Amino acid sequence: MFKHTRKLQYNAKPDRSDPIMARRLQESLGGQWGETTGMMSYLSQGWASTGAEKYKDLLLDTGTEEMAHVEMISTMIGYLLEDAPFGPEDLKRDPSLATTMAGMDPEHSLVHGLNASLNNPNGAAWNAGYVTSSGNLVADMRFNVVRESEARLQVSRLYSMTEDEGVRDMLKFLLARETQHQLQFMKAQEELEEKYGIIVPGDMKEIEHSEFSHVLMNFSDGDGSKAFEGQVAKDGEKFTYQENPEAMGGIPHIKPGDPRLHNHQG
Amino acid sequence: MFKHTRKLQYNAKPDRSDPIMARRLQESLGGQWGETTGMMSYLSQGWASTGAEKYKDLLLDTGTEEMAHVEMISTMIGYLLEDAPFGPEDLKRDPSLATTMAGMDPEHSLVHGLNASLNNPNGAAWNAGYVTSSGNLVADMRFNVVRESEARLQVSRLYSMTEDEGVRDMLKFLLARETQHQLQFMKAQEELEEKYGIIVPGDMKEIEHSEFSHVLMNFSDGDGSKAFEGQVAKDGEKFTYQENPEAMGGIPHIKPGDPRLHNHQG
Amino acid sequence: MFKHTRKLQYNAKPDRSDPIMARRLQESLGGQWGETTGMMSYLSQGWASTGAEKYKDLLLDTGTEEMAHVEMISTMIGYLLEDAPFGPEDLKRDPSLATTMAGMDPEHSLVHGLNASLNNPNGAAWNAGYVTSSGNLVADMRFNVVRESEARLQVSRLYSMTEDEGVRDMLKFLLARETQHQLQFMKAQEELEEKYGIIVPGDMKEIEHSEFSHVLMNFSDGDGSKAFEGQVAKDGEKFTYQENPEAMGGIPHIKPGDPRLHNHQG
Amino acid sequence: MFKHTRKLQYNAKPDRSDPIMARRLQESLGGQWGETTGMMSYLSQGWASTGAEKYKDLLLDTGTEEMAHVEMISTMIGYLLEDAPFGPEDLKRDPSLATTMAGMDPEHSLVHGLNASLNNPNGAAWNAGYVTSSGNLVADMRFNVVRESEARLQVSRLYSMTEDEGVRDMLKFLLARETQHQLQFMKAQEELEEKYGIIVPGDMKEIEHSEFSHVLMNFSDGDGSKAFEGQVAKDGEKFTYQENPEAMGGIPHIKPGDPRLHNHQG
Amino acid sequence: MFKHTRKLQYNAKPDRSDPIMARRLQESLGGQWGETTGMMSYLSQGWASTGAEKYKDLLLDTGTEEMAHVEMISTMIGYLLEDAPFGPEDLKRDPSLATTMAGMDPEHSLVHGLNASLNNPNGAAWNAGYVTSSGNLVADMRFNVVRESEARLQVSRLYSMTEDEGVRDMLKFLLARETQHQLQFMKAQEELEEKYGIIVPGDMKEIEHSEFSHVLMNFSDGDGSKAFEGQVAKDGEKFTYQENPEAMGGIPHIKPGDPRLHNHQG
Amino acid sequence: MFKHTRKLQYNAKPDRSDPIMARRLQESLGGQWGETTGMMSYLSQGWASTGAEKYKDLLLDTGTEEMAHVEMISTMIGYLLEDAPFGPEDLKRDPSLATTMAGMDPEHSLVHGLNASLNNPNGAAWNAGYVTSSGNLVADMRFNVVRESEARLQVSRLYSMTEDEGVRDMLKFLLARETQHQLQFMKAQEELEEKYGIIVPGDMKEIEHSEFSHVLMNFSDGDGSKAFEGQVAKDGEKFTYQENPEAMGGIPHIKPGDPRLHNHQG
Ligand SMILES: [Ca+2]
Ligand SMILES: [Ca+2]
Ligand SMILES: [Ca+2]
Ligand SMILES: [Ca+2]
Ligand SMILES: [Ca+2]
Ligand SMILES: [Ca+2]
Ligand SMILES: [Mn+3]
Ligand SMILES: [Mn+3]
Ligand SMILES: [Mn+3]
Ligand SMILES: [Mn+3]
Ligand SMILES: [Mn+3]
Ligand SMILES: [Mn+3]
Ligand SMILES: [Mn+3]
Ligand SMILES: [Mn+3]
Ligand SMILES: [Mn+3]
Ligand SMILES: [Mn+3]
Ligand SMILES: [Mn+3]
Ligand SMILES: [Mn+3]
Ligand SMILES: [O-]
Ligand SMILES: [O-]
Ligand SMILES: [O-]
Ligand SMILES: [O-]
Ligand SMILES: [O-]
Ligand SMILES: [O-]
Ligand SMILES: [O-]
Ligand SMILES: [O-]
Ligand SMILES: [O-]
Ligand SMILES: [O-]
Ligand SMILES: [O-]
Ligand SMILES: [O-]
Ligand SMILES: [O-]
Ligand SMILES: [O-]
Ligand SMILES: [O-]
Ligand SMILES: [O-]
Ligand SMILES: [O-]
Ligand SMILES: [O-]
Repeated sequence: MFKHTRKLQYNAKPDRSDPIMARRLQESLGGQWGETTGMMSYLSQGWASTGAEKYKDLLLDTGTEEMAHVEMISTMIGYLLEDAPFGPEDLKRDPSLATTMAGMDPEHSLVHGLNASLNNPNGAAWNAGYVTSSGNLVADMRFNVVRESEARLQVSRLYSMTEDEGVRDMLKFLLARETQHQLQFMKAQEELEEKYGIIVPGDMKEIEHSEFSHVLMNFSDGDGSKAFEGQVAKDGEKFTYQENPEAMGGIPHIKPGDPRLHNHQG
Repeated sequence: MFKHTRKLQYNAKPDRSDPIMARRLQESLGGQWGETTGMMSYLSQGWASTGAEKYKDLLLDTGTEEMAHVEMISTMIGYLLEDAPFGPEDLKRDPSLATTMAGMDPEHSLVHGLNASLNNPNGAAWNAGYVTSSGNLVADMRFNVVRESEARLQVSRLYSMTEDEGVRDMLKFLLARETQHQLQFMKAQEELEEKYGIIVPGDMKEIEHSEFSHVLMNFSDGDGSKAFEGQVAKDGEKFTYQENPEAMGGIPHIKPGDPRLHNHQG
Repeated sequence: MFKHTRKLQYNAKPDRSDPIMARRLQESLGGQWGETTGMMSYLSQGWASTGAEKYKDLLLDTGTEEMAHVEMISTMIGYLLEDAPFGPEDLKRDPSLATTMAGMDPEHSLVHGLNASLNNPNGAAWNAGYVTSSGNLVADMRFNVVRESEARLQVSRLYSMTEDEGVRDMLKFLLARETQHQLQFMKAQEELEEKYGIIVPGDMKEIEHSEFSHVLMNFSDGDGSKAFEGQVAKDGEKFTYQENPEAMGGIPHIKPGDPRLHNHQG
Repeated sequence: MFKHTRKLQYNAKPDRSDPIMARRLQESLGGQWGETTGMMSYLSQGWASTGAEKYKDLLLDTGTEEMAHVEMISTMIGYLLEDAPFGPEDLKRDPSLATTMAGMDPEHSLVHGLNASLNNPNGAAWNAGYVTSSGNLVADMRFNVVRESEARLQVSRLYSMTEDEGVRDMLKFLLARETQHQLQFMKAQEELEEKYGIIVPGDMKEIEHSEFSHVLMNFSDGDGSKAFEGQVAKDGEKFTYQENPEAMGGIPHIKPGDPRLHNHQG
Repeated sequence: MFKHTRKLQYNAKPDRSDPIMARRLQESLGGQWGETTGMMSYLSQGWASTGAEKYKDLLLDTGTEEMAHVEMISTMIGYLLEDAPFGPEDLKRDPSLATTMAGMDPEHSLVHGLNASLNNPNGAAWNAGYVTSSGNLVADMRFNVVRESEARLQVSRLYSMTEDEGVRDMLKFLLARETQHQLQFMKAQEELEEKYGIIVPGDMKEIEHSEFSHVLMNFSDGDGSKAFEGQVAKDGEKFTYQENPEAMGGIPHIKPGDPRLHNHQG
Repeated sequence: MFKHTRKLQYNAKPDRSDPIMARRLQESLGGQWGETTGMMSYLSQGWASTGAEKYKDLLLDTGTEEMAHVEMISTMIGYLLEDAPFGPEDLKRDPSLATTMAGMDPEHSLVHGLNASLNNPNGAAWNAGYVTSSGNLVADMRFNVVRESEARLQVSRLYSMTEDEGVRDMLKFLLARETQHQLQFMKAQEELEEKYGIIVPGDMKEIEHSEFSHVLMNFSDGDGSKAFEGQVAKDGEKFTYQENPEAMGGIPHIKPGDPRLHNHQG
């Protein structure tokens, strides 16, 4: 179960309003790699785990922390939309506001009354297709590292899209929390690989066709990938290289369907 | 530009038909972590790169290979649907087929004439929300490792959902190529991390609030995560632990909106 | 069965063109709470009803009227897009059109030839996930009241986003029809609540855990909700208040999955 | 900010496993009117409010409670999927499992390792298009009443779809919480309506075309809606009835587009 | 404006209930090429037309007709769901219904009270991404012919998925209307091609690079398309054939982006 | 299987950057009727065909060509985004860039590092709901003609949305390839109609209710469509016309559902 305090985890107040920045920050709230994706993925994985408490608790700690980041971004967006222009009266007040209006999300005013949405900057709704929880923590720890990496890259870009010290203060905190999240998930990942294997899942080595398991196949005519030839892979074996990959499966000959289907194909 | 040969990369013909397995394999064709997601992500990333040829070509080689995997899975699905039941005639010939029909995707017969769709097993259309190409290859190589990890996990599970030796032969080839892909991407990732830093992006360490960058925060009441306290993180610094994270940002108080919005909130 | 007349229900011509207003009005056509949502929801509910003709006919009457509103908004959008700027040649005649072009939906010209789409202002397609028809009219009449309330609020907001008297004339008519629809739906709601009960569905009181049915649980640390304590609910019973809600379900321990799943969780 | 305890709010363990019921319960977790829609709507509205603490705190109390319900449902799905059949070895052990297997979501095993997804029973991803937060609490409290009414209707149906006492125990608690949530939201609604008006928004009465505000228009030829004629609406004015609604807006003719659009329409 | 009559355009009552057929028929209501797609596309195009009344009226006639088909299919689904099984009590009456239950859409009972949804058989919501209205009727008439062709193909398939004479009677009516719709749209299509040209749009012949306009390029290694060489196209010119298409565009080299983006690509 | 060459099929380099045109070109990449739709539709149909090699090979040839067009568009967008403004430093250097920035897709910079997305200009993700492969090539060849028609119309419009000769050079090539694709698909369609019939599917004529197959029904009150009366349809029979379509199916009366559903409808 959860409990809430009205106090934010860290400052989320800008020095000045900026409805364009509000739109950009929707990425961190409702976007593919944003805080809702983290919260929902880590909590889902945390609830699904039946294994080591060390990782299960780490996931519940972090998914709960991400709810605090969702709260911060939502709040920051609301502050950034204060006094945003949305009608002729604003333009009569100041005609330069037409370009600001042109760059805003029309729904921030019309649908949400100058409050945050749960969409990305282009109005695309956040959706559970962005969430991963597979039951396998070697795979999902790798996902959690990527989640924090794409997120931290976006936060770093956002840092250069504003000169507001209040906004940057919040971003500086999130950058740091994302550094910690990348590190802790890499540690868990490393511990899990040591236990189960560097290849996911680590118990299928005997089953796969080993003959194709370490060959770089050159399907494009560039020469760059040839530099991997002869390098030792993480599992201790070297890569070989095939300049001209061959088709080994033959030409398919699927049986025509039942006439009740009317599959008229010539 | 691309060129095509009708010959498959590797065998994709089952020993017998199985429309239930056909529906499961739709995961690998139109699902979140399936081969289409691979093909579109790697090609997009490769086209976007202005960097070292070694990684750009690796992406284009692999994206092109995943197109061959898409073709194989589509082909396998078509074979698996040969003679599938879809109407009263079929139940007339064999009433047991009713439980088979109940587990099939009704659109396989009705919309596609017993051929593959580009949806997952539940009819959800594949979509670009599953693709990642961010411009930063340290982050995107981590994504690519995850893409092949989740995929190989699913293929490993598919292997246990059939006893068809023809189906398994194809799966054993995919497992091996996914091993190679996981390895090559891990290699690329390690080289980029060496060049740019283990935290993504690597050039923001002076900007983040350092004080919070290595603190594990205990938001859930289990003690499992305390085990990380004092461990050395991949960047050479130790993790500290905070048993009681504090709310540091205060209580928000945003300004009420203009009356033209009619934000009646008591 | 339906029949159509080319004449519109009410005026839908603006005094002047305005492609920015055309984009906003997309919300009333293809948005979450727009006219298509009302049309599809009320017709579905009316077709589903096997009950009192009073409500079934009210639903078909209103659903049919909303089709007229869809027609009117589609028409208004077309008039508002007359002579809209979309390329260099327009800028040459009037270079002040650059900001207008920047705030337009690029698809209005490119995809639709300066005609309405069935998307919202951000290009998000209208979809059936916005529709509700549950088989229970006590619940669905509450939904219908909400549909008209959110719609009338957006129309009220649109009223302040233009000074065009022709646009406003149409909005004034819509406001009035939405007043009527809110009222007719509240009347039907009221009657049904009187027949079946105020809690939906009204025949489960003996089944629920009554001990928890009138307790306000304080999950967030603000004190505002305490004001409800001791007030009389709509069912005649008073609210009680719990300042410190308790976790009564214990800690879950679900069984680890079959090894064939490769759920490696440490 | 939020904190979490591993203890569930209320019991969420079934007496026996049942993967078909697990699939139905996905409706309460990832469905249109499910607990996720509840959690996200109330928290969004709560963070958005700048109004009375009485309602802001209520929204945050309830949004936070709904996160516990999400946690319970996810856990219950987990228990219900224990030992679920997913491959040929299971059918060899017990042939009768084939129909169970046919009615399951194939992704529960293949993608999630026999854990919950954030999809509905048909694999459709939960998405933010289900959420409402408009800035107007008279409208949004009406939405909140509907959200709890549709949810409680669904939980009531689920009660008749199982005979498991452990499952029913959880449903009996949810029923009771949905009773309190419907009531408290109705209470808040009534207070807001007294302050602002029964029509949303309450301040447009002098703007709308009053002549059409209380007329029931008969667009379908059934006779049932005439029963409203002469009844007093909630605002104290009687409904009038129009048996033959008139088209007052004429026939629109919009101007053909510029030749550069190639709008060839004969 | 529209008017409704409770009478259906044609019979839509099955001889017996069949909830599996109900689910299949969801394709005709909420699917990609179903009647809602026809209805919204033809009405959108008809409202957009500024051209000849012959086509504009045809579109409005047919779009209106399609609403009658939507109503018929919704009604049919309702009848087919009469007495459908959804709980243990049903299995107590007739254990053989377990398979029927496994094949049903779980939401028909749970969400809709055994009534139609606006989704396809797999629960995917109908959406406006299925609709086309471009402003060019040479293009859109071709789309309309396709719409009716895919629909009639699906109806033909449904015909073989039931032996219920009542259901087939309805299907026989739809096949005929779809024959008429295909013919009328092909006739309008032919007339518009005569006026504007067979290539869409017809006024760009002098602009395109004519050298590549009649060349069949052989990108896959089969010899089948060589049969087109020397055949005469519908514009009177013969197809030529290139066995080895050449890459004429060079190797792209885009400029590395600004460091503020952190595009670390090695 | 596929192979790739770094060389583009044709020139894809603009003379100058233009982030607004970049946004418009996303329609051709990730939009409903764009090159991705073509690629996936033709490959899917090609893989599904079990009929004549002439058509199967044609589909695979063209599907493979469309991948080159995807590559060209992705490349052209990357060049058009070179040096695009995204933050305050840009505006400090040149304040006139504000209107450009206002019209851009915010995700081009923030998510993709000034590279292409797989979304349309409005950020709506490309999805498989755009693709058709039905198993019947008479219907699907009609689809393919439409796909190239809508695409070519959009390309023709883009031509008028820029004065850049480099961009225009690319569009001139696409226009020609789309002329060829329209023609080749119309040729195949014609051959298939000649073999199977002009109505799709061609083998259901004795089943449909013939009485209704050639009747134009006047559902909207315009007189335009009467002009089709007596004209000869493509199947050699004349159209009749019905000025007042009659409702022949009566008034539906479906049975009230089981009480366990709580369908309270009055
Ligand atoms: Ca290569
Ligand atoms: Ca903890
Ligand atoms: Ca409180
Ligand atoms: Ca009526
Ligand atoms: Ca060929
Ligand atoms: Ca007419
Ligand atoms: Mn975070
Ligand atoms: Mn984080
Ligand atoms: Mn692969
Ligand atoms: Mn791979
Ligand atoms: Mn209306
Ligand atoms: Mn209304
Ligand atoms: Mn709840
Ligand atoms: Mn609740
Ligand atoms: Mn029809
Ligand atoms: Mn039709
Ligand atoms: Mn092309
Ligand atoms: Mn083409
Ligand atoms: O995060
Ligand atoms: O974060
Ligand atoms: O974070
Ligand atoms: O693969
Ligand atoms: O692969
Ligand atoms: O792969
Ligand atoms: O309205
Ligand atoms: O309305
Ligand atoms: O409305
Ligand atoms: O609940
Ligand atoms: O609840
Ligand atoms: O709830
Ligand atoms: O039809
Ligand atoms: O039709
Ligand atoms: O149709
Ligand atoms: O093209
Ligand atoms: O093309
Ligand atoms: O194309």
